[PDB]
Order: sequence, then C-alpha cells, then structure tokens
Amino acid sequence: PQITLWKRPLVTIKIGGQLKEALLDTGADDTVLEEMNLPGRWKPKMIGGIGGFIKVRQYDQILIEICGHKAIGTVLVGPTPVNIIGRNLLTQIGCTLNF
Amino acid sequence: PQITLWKRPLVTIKIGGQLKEALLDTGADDTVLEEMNLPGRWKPKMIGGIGGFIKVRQYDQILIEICGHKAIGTVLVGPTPVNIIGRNLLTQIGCTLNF
Ligand SMILES: CCOP(=O)(COc1ccc(C[C@H](NC(=O)O[C@H]2CO[C@H]3OCC[C@H]32)[C@H](O)CN(CC(CC)CC)S(=O)(=O)c2ccc3c(c2)OCO3)cc1)OCC
Repeated sequence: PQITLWKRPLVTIKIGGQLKEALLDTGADDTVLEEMNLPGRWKPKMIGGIGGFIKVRQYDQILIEICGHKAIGTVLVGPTPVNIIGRNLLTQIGCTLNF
Repeated sequence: PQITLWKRPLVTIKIGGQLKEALLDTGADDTVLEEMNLPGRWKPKMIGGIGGFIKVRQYDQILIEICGHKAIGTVLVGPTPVNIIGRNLLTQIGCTLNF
C-alpha cells in the first residue's frame, strides 16, 4: 500500500504470537518494541534518541509480520513509549520513501 | 525520488541560507535541528523522545528546502542527536511510505 504522513504511520504487526500497533519509522536504525516477555536468550543494549538513552534487551532472529509482509531480524525490547519498526525490518518488506 | 532504507535516509537541506544534512524521519511528528542561529522570534517549547524530554526553541513559518523541495513550517532547534525532518514538513514535500 501507500501511507501518507498526515498522521502517525501506525500499522498492525504480529510478533511472538501477539498483535500490536507499531510505527513505521525511517529514522530508526533498529526495531524497538514495548516491554514484552519474549522467550530465548538476549543481550543487553542501550539505544539513544531525543532525551537520552534507554536500556533494552536485544533478541535476534525474531519473526515479525507487518501488514502481511513477513520479516525476521533483530528486535529490541525495553521501556519505549511506542512500538517502532526500524530500517532493519522496513528494508525486508520493501518499504521506500517517495516524493 | 524513491529512497530505499538500507542506509539512513539522509538528505541535504537549506535553511536560513545554510546547507545541512538531515534525516527523513517518519517517526517524528516535528522537525528538530541541532543548535544553530536562526533569525526571527522564537518560543520555548519541549519535545519528548525515546530518552525523555528536551528544551527546544520553536521557529514558526520557517522556509526550508529539502532535496530541492520547498517547505514553510515549524522548525524546532535544540539538543537533538541528529537533524531530523519530521512529518510536519514531509507532508509538505509530498512524502509517502510505500511497500
Ligand atoms: C508518544 C508518547 O510518548 P512521547 O510523547 C514521544 O514518544 C516517542 C515517539 C516517536 C519516537 C521515534 C523517534 N521520534 C522522535 O524522536 O520524534 C520527536 C521529534 O518529533 C516529536 O514527535 C515524536 C517524538 C518527538 C525517531 O523517529 C526515531 N529515533 C531516532 C532519531 C532520534 C532523533 C534519530 C537519531 S529513536 O526513537 O530515539 C531510535 C529508534 C531505534 C534505534 C535508535 C534510536 O538507535 C539505534 O536504534 C520515540 C519516542 O514522550 C516520551 C518522553
């Protein structure tokens, strides 16, 4: 589809057996999701933005479905105020910017 | 242009007669630039990101040219980690997400 930017580009995603709403975020290198108890091993990480850094748990090789487009990659879990789909997964679903 | 997301979507902008690099950021409601001198009146504002809130200077009706496309709108100036072009201006240059 084509998503205009009058409002926040929110879409439904499926991860770890659950449905959620997440932002398609071209400014995000990585994908950051609200706190959730995924299984498996993880590695600590810190990611920075406006306001400073937050601590997150890096899970690798996680499947996410974004508007029916499947994508598997690294997902960070932590106290983010919003679920954020970053470029690591946006590339996998063929997402481009166009003007 | 059509911009893929394997690299950061960085572009050259022209504001206050000065060229800069900025990130096309569909996850930002507003446009936030690193500290710089801009003419005209401004009002203290605050914006929240991944790591909390910062203090910024709000400039309204600022002329800014993005990858050859002109926009006139609100530009926030403050301690952001990177120059970001937010949806308030992405809409003006006709930017959409597509996949
Ligand atoms: C909504 C309820 O909470 P809230 O109101 C705001 O919550 C939000 C809403 C949107 C975002 C997304 C964020 N947007 C943003 O900062 O925009 C602000 C300016 O415009 C305003 O409009 C929205 C917020 C304001 C960027 O798109 C992406 N970011 C990087 C970018 C930072 C400049 C470039 C470096 S990143 O998230 O930090 C990040 C992600 C993965 C990474 C990484 C860094 O590093 C490696 O991987 C984050 C928090 O207040 C909370 C205190």
